[PDB]
Amino acid sequence: PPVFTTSQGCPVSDPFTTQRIPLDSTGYKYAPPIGPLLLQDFKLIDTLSHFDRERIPERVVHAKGAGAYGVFEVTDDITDVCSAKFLDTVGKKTRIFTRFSTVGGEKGSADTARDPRGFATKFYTEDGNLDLVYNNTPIFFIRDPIKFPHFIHTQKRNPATNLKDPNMFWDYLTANDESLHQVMYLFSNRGTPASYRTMNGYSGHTYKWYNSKGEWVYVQVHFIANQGVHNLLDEEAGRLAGEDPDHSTRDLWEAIEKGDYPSWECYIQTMTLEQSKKLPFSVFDLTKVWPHKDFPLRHFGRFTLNENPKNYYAETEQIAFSPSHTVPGMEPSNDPVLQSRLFSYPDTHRHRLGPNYHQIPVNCPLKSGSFNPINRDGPMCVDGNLGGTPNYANAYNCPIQYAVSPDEKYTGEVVPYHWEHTDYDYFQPKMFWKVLGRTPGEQESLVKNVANHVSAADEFIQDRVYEYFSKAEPIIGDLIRKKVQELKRKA
Amino acid sequence: PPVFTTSQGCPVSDPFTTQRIPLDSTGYKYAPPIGPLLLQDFKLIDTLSHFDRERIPERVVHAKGAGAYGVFEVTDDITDVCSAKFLDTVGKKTRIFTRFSTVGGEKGSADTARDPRGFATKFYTEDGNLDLVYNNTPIFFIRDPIKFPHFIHTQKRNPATNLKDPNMFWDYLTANDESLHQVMYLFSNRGTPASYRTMNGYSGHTYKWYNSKGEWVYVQVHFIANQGVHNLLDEEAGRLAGEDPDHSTRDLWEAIEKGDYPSWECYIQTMTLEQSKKLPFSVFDLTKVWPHKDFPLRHFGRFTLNENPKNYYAETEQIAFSPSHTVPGMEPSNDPVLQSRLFSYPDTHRHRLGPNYHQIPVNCPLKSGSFNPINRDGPMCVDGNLGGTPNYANAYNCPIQYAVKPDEKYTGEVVPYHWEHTDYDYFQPKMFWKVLGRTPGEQESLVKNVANHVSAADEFIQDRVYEYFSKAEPIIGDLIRKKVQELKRKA
Amino acid sequence: PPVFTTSQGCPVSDPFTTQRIPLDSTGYKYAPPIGPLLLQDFKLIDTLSHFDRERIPERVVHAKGAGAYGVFEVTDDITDVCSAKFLDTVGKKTRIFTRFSTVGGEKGSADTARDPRGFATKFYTEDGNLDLVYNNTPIFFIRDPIKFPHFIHTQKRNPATNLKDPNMFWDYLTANDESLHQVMYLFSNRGTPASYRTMNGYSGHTYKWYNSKGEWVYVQVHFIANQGVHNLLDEEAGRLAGEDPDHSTRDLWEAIEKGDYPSWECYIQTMTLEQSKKLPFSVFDLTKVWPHKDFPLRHFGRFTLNENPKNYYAETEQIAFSPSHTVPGMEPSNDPVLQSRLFSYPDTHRHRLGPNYHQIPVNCPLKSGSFNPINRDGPMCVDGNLGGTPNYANAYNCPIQYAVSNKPDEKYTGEVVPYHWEHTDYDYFQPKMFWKVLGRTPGEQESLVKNVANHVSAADEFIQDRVYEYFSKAEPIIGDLIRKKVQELKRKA
Amino acid sequence: ANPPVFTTSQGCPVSDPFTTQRIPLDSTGYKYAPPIGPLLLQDFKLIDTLSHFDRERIPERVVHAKGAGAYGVFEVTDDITDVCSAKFLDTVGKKTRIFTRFSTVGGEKGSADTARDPRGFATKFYTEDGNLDLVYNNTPIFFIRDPIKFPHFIHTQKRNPATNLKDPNMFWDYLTANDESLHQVMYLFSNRGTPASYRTMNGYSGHTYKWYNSKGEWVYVQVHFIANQGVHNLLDEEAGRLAGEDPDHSTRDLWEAIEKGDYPSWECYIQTMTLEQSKKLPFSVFDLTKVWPHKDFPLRHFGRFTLNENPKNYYAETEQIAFSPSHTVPGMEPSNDPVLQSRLFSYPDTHRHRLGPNYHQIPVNCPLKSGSFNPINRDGPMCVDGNLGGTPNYANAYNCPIQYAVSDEKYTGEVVPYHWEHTDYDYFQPKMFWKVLGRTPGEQESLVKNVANHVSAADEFIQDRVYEYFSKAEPIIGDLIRKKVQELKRK
Ligand code: HEM
Repeated sequence: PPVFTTSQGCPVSDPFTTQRIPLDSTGYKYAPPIGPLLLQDFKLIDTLSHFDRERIPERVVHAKGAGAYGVFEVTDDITDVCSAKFLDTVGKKTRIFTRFSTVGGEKGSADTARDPRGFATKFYTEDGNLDLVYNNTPIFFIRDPIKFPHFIHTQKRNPATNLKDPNMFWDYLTANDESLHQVMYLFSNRGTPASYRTMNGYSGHTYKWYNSKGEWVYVQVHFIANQGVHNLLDEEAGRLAGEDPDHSTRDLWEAIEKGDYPSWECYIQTMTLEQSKKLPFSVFDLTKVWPHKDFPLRHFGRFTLNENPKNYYAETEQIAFSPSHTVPGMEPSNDPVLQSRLFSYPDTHRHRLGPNYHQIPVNCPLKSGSFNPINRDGPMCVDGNLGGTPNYANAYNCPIQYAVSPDEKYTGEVVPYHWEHTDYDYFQPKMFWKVLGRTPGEQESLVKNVANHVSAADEFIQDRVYEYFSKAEPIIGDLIRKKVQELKRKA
Repeated sequence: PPVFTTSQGCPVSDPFTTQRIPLDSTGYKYAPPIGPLLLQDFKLIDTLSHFDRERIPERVVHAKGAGAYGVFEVTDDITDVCSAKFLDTVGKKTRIFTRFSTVGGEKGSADTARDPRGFATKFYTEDGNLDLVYNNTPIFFIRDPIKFPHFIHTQKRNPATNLKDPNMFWDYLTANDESLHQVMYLFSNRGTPASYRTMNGYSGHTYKWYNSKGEWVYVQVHFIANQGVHNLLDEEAGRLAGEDPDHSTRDLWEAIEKGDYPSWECYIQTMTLEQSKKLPFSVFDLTKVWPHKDFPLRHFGRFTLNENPKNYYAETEQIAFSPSHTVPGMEPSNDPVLQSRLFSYPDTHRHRLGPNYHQIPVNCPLKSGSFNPINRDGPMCVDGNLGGTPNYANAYNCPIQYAVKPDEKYTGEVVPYHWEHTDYDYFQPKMFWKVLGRTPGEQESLVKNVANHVSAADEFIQDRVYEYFSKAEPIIGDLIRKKVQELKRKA
Repeated sequence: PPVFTTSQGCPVSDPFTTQRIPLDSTGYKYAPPIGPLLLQDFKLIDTLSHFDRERIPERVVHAKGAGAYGVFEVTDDITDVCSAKFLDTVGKKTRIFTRFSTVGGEKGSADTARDPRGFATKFYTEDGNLDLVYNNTPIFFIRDPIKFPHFIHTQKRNPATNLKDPNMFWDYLTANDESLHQVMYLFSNRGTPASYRTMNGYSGHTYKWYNSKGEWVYVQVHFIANQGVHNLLDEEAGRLAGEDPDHSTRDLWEAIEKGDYPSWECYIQTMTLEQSKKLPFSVFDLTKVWPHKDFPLRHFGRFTLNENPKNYYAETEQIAFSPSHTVPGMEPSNDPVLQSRLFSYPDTHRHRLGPNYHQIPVNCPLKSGSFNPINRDGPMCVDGNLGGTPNYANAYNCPIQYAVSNKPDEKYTGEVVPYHWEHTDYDYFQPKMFWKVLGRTPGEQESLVKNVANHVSAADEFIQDRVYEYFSKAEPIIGDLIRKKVQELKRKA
Repeated sequence: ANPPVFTTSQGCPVSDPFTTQRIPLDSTGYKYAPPIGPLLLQDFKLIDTLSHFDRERIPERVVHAKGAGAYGVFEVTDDITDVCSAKFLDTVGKKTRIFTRFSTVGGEKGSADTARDPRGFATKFYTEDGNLDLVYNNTPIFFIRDPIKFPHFIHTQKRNPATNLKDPNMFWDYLTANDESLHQVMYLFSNRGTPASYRTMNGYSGHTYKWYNSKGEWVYVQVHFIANQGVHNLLDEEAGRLAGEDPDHSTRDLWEAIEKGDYPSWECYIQTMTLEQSKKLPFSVFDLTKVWPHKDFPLRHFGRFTLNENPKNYYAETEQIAFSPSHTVPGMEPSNDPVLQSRLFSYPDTHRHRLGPNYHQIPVNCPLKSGSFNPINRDGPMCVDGNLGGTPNYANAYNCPIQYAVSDEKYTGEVVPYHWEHTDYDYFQPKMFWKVLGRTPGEQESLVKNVANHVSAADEFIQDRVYEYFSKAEPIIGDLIRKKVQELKRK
């Protein structure tokens, strides 16, 4: 056994006693020793005041989540595409942490609420930590970075009531066409995954990979579930929201405690700069996919999730990912949404966790060290602050090693831009309508789902939603209208 | 009509554009102007970095809640008991704010979860802000202050899984007998109110009120709903949690907008020092009630809630109550739980909100000013910091006016105490069993509710639970074991 | 009379009393009522716990400073150069706040320390707050943004000792040539001004100003003290440093309380894009000035400082400036140092003061309001959070106005390039000229030598040697004169 | 790997410490054409290093902001187990690792080491029974004996709320209105207010504490640490010149002495006093303005300590170290000294703000020699210690056996508000102090010289009050200060 102590190592005799000077007991039928509590009762203050400070801000988005440790293995040679050390040589293994999450829901909300799902993985490489911060859909609601807070605002609560507002929700989406593609995924049954074990991961954005000769290619990354894609119907997700809000969390934890380790197979699509020039859409458009016919998937690795964390708060809660955490061989593209993400994530980490959040164990570059003599001091500096090491570069008395050193071309002035709609923007949602209804029940599900949601909205706004979905296939607005009034008929 | 600006007031022409230098477009079939985002895009960084910082910590407890403004009225003369200015003269109106809450649930959790409910009221008087930080039960789970974090921890999530753990839950309560009284409430249908409009508020603790002669008396405050006490059945509460996790929030906001303003009538129980000496229990025991036959309720006022906040975060989320915020005429008793609360609430405020949280509007002493020249500086000092006023008392150049009988008596040494069980502790739980089953279904409900929750616990711990309830009435344990078996049979 | 209360408005009878239960007095020749302090003593805990939290971090740089309110007046029509609202019409007056500062010293350090001086002024205009964050020199130590923390670190304290380290100090400067120009200023007597009233302000950087047709010109801004430029000698500065560390602060506060209000006349230098293409140096180089011969100053305004703050902490300490706080008519240039500043200052403010620091009175846009429905919540939200105004643009139930929206601008060609400014022979030319400019005044040149010599005599020999080489890059005699005087200083031990 | 590789905070290798990414302006037409353009959001190296620079600073301590530290060894040299059961005092020859911080009081971070102030003398002992802080001053007494006066006192010692200048009016207005300061002020104005170095001053517990022997018999104590380097002071003039020449003089003195191996050391003594002996005294053991006379209570030698090791990083160790008088071990308790009593609360409270909620996880602050085990205290910001993984967060958890280490004054009356009231004896000891100086030539004139220079900047009316005040100790003093006040006014 060990000895129960205060935060400073002073042993404690009883966990439950507090100091008091008792009232005089003369006259009392019942006289337990009661009196005012004392400032000197250190055990009391020291435990209370720590209790008082247990909480940190939840993430602005993706607040609700579960995570696990595991292993990534390189299974094919792709060194002709990508020079990254963790991909160096076949059969090489890298430790990973993956956090799954919903989007809008706050910390106590339901695992089975309707949302995209977050799929973020930290790779502890010899070249630093690489964060693959992916969603469970290959596309997204926006392609203008600054629209994010607007969008996310209308996904959450009314500033006054603190209730979800169907009016906001649809006012935003219908006013911004480009959201159509992702909204259709959201209201399809894909919006309601059974478990994290049964969903895919997609980079969404295009990134840029470099081989060791300095030749680069556009890439899109797919992680595909060896457990297969299974989804829930609205009724079922709804019931589970009430019976078990932590369903997915529980699912993933138990799977792992049993030995039923879920795993994913990892592919990429690649494309050259010349190839990109001939497309009807931009590689920088987060609302688009690369058709599988024209750009096939190339296998490169897999990963398996096999180890639960030891304490949830310390690891799952405090872990911090950013797309700007990358390694040599992988750069980000000019996808403007991704570009802004490069700044946000570290910025928000500094607020949610604190200036030195990389010093928290899960966030440490465990496989490679770090040596950054220029970043010093700041709150809660626990890593030794490099002792006496000089804090500027080329110090006479500290020799440091630096690593060995066509691309895209730019023309024009500095220009303000908001992505402008063209005809092709409706084409990909059109095809997705066709992709559903290659399965019985899928099209009818979308309609029934969009309809239950939209029926609480005011009429003038329901109308705009019909118009909106009809931009994909005219039948959809009609079918949704037809279902909305069936629901109103009942009561 | 307003003009859309930066945080610094500079006007903005388009809310959606961001600055880039575009890629050369020779050869592209589709050529939108895309390029890397720039540091100089102030509108971009300004709105993102703020977005990155929207969240503050949720309250360690009572995180999930709803609030409203109202009016309190003095309806009878109680100046013989209490000298407080806001009870001065009959007919006197005081503006209030009330926040209702559940206890253990985090911010996205369900309104209709089984819990006590918080009932906290801020009174803006001529003598300062008075916080009556009440529960919807006249008792509580604990009477030793330092047990609170232990208790609350077992009420929440497992350190490793982040799941609720029925093992913890019952392992704590059964190990700590004194919880039995409150747990019987919690598992009665009273653990599940229909709305906040249909519940009572109770001071729980005993306070001390003083009249203008300096004569004091122990008090217990009752707030009784003019809307009557209505509860939900477990089946319903579980459904509501799934269909509408914001049921109680919506209920309150809608009532008020409709003009169905809820109200409560206010009563006190009073008791002299002499009287207290003759009781089989302590006035300082939070697990005890004052029987109504022995100490009758005296009406003194009513309050009505009639005004929704304008911004939920700014008012309802940022408001800070503390039992140590009192006025002349009301002091705290030696109730050691209450004692410890006097420290915690301001302590936690300084962490949740910030050192100067009393400068946030809802938290201001609106009716009376403040003038506290010793309290200066600190982060986010927004109230002017008293300009040039000297910052010590009896400064030569700053003249200040200050405000213009037998009390309790103490003897002995400083003594460490943990409240020790006596036979009477089980007596009041016994009576509550008799109080239930004066209504058909109440008793069977308690058993049903305790059995459903406990069936997921391991056998050895189910066993302790039976023991535990039987300490109130022997049939109860046996009835729970009966239903536990029945439920296990089906599965 | 006002009534002494707690933070919560409860009246307090005695400022000095604390609650206790007394020890039994029996047997005591002296028995004052003493006992353990109580948790329920709210007056105690409330005032102590606030006292516990009085401090916030100091600025990473320019920590030590003094501020005042004033008035800016447009005195000439420059609407042909700049469309900014506060420069609209002749005679227009704008409320300002200026904060003067030293660079490297911490909060307790001396006002008469050798350092550049900061000169930051916040203008409350009808189109938002404009910060003109200037120094007292038209140039600076660096022209590569990311070098700043390196440079600053070496100006400050050794990671182990917490002492200044003359080895670091010179190690950095000497390894980075471009600092020579500004280092010469620093060690001439201009690194030691007499007061803040007797120094000039310069934009340092090149900015871009736009008239209402959309025609833009590169600018450099000059604030010239009507009280003239007066400097101290080393020995005087050092003595004052021991006698009155707050010399400059006192001086400014007293001048204004007398009515001896200090003032500055404002000029600009302008230059067209076409003119810039012909120069031997870059408009984007913070280590260069624009010769007065070729680009003459144009007078446009004046400001006077005439009002002390009411509470120093609340106003001088908490005020936050940022070069990215600008108004229509004025944009930053591609000066990479300036560029990085655009990000830094608001970033640091969020740390030093907090997420919602603009809500602090001095930092508010007082003359124009603000309406930014996208920015909500965050810690210490005190401005009402816009009540129930929808928090997204083009909300169906919230009608909004935007400001009314061209000519040839700068043009860009190439790939994304990593660049660290590379030395050319012209970099030494302007330091060479500054040696000639000193020595048109007796004693100026010999001062720089003495000042560099006394500082560098605590450095190890091997590093002293690099310093002579360094100054000798401007004019050879300077190393030799410094080596000579360092050796004659060593002579005594 | 040696030489170390230069990386970002996340471990990614960097090629050049000084480069930043841009897209260059077109160079056609330029006589000089370096590649200049707008900086980019994607430049991680830039944002990463700037944003951390932006956050280097934390609040300085409210008082004692200017300091220097070193590590050393304390040795038990005598048997005092009849007085104190403290483990680190257990057996003769036992060595304990300590860290000591020396500081001035009111000065801020950039201020002079040789300013006139008391000097702090704080030492952390890492014992097997937890961390012990002996938070001492270089004088055996202090300015106040009423706790809540501290902020008033400290405010007037510092800067004017409007000017930010020191205000001699304030300074003395406070001191003269509060008589009990006279004793300490004499110390302060004697040459002892200006030590030559930290090596050449003593440390004194100031307060009375209570030590327990293993039988549980206690005794009041006072601790003295006496410099083996002797007590050497400076003259005001010297103190003022050094202030300009070398504001870091004491820091440099300490560092250099240690680096040379001229380790400074202190011998440790205690005075003891029984409860009964305390009853017969003309003053209280609880009065910090009082010393125990050496004739009646002789010093008993018990140990020594030596400071032999400079810190590796100043910020990480010296700056972030946190001491509190409430950090104690078994065998040592605090007394009822009300100033000490309030200090028990203050120091932890301030720590949580200066450093943060989990400051005890910072290395220098860890109980290094004893572990800790406090399963109740979890989560909270920058939680870096592993948060005890899966260990239950409540006591007497069915699934986690814990061990609890196994183990006077009397009180009578009501709760009473007290401000200590002046009696005739208060002036007596300052009177003795005047006699103690002037046993050495130049000491009495000095005090006079020093008080005069400081006071000659105050307004006349307040100078008068200062004369009266010193005269309360000995009438000549007032008149001698008035005398040298003019000798100065006439030079
Ligand atoms: C009511 C009276 C006092 C109060 C409320 C008080 C409070 C404080 C506070 C808030 C700090 C800053 C600590 C930190 O920021 O980590 C501090 C530091 C300090 N105090 Fe006091 N103090 C009082 C009197 C005293 C006395 C009587 C002594 C001498 C016995 C003393 C010695 C020190 C020392 C040496 C430090 C700095 C320790 C370090 O370097 O961390 N103080 N005190």
